[PDB]
Amino acid sequence: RRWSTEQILDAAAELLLAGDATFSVRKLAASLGTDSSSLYRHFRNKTELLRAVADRILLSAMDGYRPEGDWKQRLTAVALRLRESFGQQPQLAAVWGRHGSGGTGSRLMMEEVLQALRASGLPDDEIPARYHRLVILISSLITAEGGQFRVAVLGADPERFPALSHFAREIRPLGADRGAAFEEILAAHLAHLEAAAP
Amino acid sequence: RWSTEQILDAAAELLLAGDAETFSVRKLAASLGTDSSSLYRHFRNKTELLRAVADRILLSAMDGYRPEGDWKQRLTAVALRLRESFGQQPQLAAVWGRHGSGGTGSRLMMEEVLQALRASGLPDDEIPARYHRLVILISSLITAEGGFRVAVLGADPERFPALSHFAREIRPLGADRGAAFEEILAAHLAHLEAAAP
Repeated sequence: RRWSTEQILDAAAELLLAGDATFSVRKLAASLGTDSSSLYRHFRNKTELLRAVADRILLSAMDGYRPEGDWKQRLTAVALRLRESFGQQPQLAAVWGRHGSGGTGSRLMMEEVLQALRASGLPDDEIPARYHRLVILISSLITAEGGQFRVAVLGADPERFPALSHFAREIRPLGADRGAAFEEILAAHLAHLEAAAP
Repeated sequence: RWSTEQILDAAAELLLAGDAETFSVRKLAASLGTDSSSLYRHFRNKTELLRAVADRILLSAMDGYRPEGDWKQRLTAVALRLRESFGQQPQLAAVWGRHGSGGTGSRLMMEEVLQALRASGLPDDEIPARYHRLVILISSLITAEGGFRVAVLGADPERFPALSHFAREIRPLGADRGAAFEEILAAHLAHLEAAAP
């Protein structure tokens, strides 16, 4: 009568959904009918527990993934799946964006990114560095998005700030339109990789 | 009684650096012999105080700025000043990234980024969207950054044949952030150059 680490992590993922933002080791233990001291047989500590749960989110992101389309379509598909999976998991998004994860979810995601980068023709020697920048970009955008007021132009002298005064009515707040910004920034980055590929 | 200016100058001293602990309103309020809620009321709400503090970081980032070089160089110079200024202030970077900062620091930063984007030759109608994407990029990278080794300890070569090959050479996600900031920004500006007429 004891849960696997996998089962514990999956219970935690669900608890972390509906917050807010509530989650503790005590609550997790109680949901499993066990105690906090027993859970820590599974995880060195709470940040190791949270990283391990963030891995489960990668794993589900990759749920039912098939590598269709060209290398750029594949990298875009993975980036979107990751963004969607983290969409309702802001806390885990932060943990992953900071530490990454070292389990099966990370492995499946990494395997596809790396196969896609090989598919592009980029030289192998360069792939780990290309990988590193690509995942830093995707993760950084995902952590920032998940976590009205006075706008900068209001009261600005139009002679001191002509460009700002000219544009500021058309400028969107930094927190608005984040889904489109994600896709456009990602596409820009993949165009850079394509330009670098033979 | 403290005044607005006094409070923000006090917050700027707390930011100004070494030690420069992670800023907190509660620490600022204690230092000022007042209380956090009183400071929030002074500024309307907690968010507007945190934005005003973030604006001082932007004001700092822009201080002494003199444009030189081409529009890409100017955007890069601004990006690097921002990353340096927010270095020890992850919470305030996230406030900026989510809400903007609202004041003279933002005005200075925005004016220079917009001028440089006008200088790229991109059509005037696109400039606000180009701005929004670029500053989302810069702020997101900074927010994620401010807080021998591998990401994964090998991998089953049957299930993960590529990763098994590369595993030793893949660094953990948080390594080498500064270099990555510069390369990623450069790739984005290279896209803007390619799109420009």
